[PDB]
Amino acid sequence: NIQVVVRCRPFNLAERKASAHSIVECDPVRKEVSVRTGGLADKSSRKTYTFDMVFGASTKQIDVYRSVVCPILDEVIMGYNCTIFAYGQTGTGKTFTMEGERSPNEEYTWEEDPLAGIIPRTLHQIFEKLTDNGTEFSVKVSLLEIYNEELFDLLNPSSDVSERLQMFDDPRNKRGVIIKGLEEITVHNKDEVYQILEKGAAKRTTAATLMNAYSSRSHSVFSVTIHMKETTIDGEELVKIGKLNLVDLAGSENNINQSLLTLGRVITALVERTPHVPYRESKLTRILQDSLGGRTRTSIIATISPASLNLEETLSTLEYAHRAKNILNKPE
Ligand SMILES: Nc1ncnc2c1ncn2[C@@H]1O[C@H](COP(=O)(O)OP(=O)(O)O)[C@@H](O)[C@H]1O
Ligand SMILES: CCOC(=O)C1=C(C)NC(=S)N[C@H]1c1cccc(O)c1
Ligand SMILES: [Mg+2]
Repeated sequence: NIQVVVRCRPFNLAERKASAHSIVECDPVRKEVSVRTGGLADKSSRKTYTFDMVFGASTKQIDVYRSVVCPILDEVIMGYNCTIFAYGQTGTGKTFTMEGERSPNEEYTWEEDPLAGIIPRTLHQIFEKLTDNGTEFSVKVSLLEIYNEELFDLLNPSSDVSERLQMFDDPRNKRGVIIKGLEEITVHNKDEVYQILEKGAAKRTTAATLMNAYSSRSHSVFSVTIHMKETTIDGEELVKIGKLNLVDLAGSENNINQSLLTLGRVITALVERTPHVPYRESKLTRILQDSLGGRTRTSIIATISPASLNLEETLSTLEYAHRAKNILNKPE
């Protein structure tokens, strides 16, 4: 089964002043998420769900990485393909979890910033883990985004944010596709990571100015490919290639996101073991087909809010994530 975890965001200053009380309770020991759906103080009703891991509002970035990503990166380094999806309503922490932010007032360098998310921590760790273990390696990254079923390359420095990419089936891969023009940037060392990320961020700002609700309606796929070569004591070369897809999905809240709709239908088809799985019905599911009931080790981080105002969407997200737990994958 694929791994499904839940992360609740902490209250913001506005909610803090309103003396808001959380309707979400996370028990890491029991690995459960309990939501107050009604009831008055001394008695109420609740909805509880169990997941592989649960992270409360106070969970720090480093702990999400240690608990969820560390094991996944080790697998990527073993030469397997892995994917991590961030799913949930806009404003619940998908981007904070997948990307992170900078601590205010330049208190920390990017490498030591406690607010850094999965992407920067992962890139930094790859270089650390392969510092001198005898494995020669190269790291390449790409950032593909889907908006209104159109494809954009956020790491191409010479292309206009208006330029769309074309997708084709891979002749030498039945369930694979080729994204013509998608640029792969080589990360030569840890000291090249931040600037590369900043460039993509700058280009996304241009995208936001041009496309409506870009940050919430778009799907982003940040891919890291590690080509590795080991040489045995007898001179033989051992090759392994690991790939990690870090996906920040469009907000799940209740116009017409074909890829988001298709992702849900694919999950339903997989869990209900229906013969036909509609992978080809959206660009997102075609690109990530192997991550959904395929040979890629997949994990989903469902993000929720502690505010009573978001009760309906929170329950929807939990029900969606809990169902996804039934998806079966077959690693390499
Ligand atoms: N774990 C967290 N700790 C501190 N702040 C968080 C956390 N998660 C989310 N936030 C804050 O909550 C807001 C949620 O925004 P964001 O990450 O962009 O959500 P989304 O991508 O799901 O729309 C941001 O301002 C972010 O800084
Ligand atoms: C200009 C600020 O940029 C950022 O915060 C980030 C960018 C560009 N890209 C990603 S994936 N994550 C953010 C990030 C990167 C490194 C350390 C951090 O603490 C936060
Ligand atoms: Mg976001």
